[PDB]
Amino acid sequence: QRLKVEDALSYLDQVKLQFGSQPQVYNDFLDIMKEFKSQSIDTPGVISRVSQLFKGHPDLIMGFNTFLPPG
Repeated sequence: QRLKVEDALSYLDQVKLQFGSQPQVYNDFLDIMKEFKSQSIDTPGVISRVSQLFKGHPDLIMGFNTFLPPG
């Protein structure tokens, strides 16, 4: 069902704010996240991809880092 959404749309919103001219960036972030949740990739995979995704903005990087689930 998936209906538990409260602090999930917190970081995503920030990403959409800093990037509104390039819809390819946001769509790319969503795809990567879906791949990780699908057990398709590993932890270092999603972390590395997101890290390179936001090259120049350490804000979004640190945000996703502290947003990572308990491993």
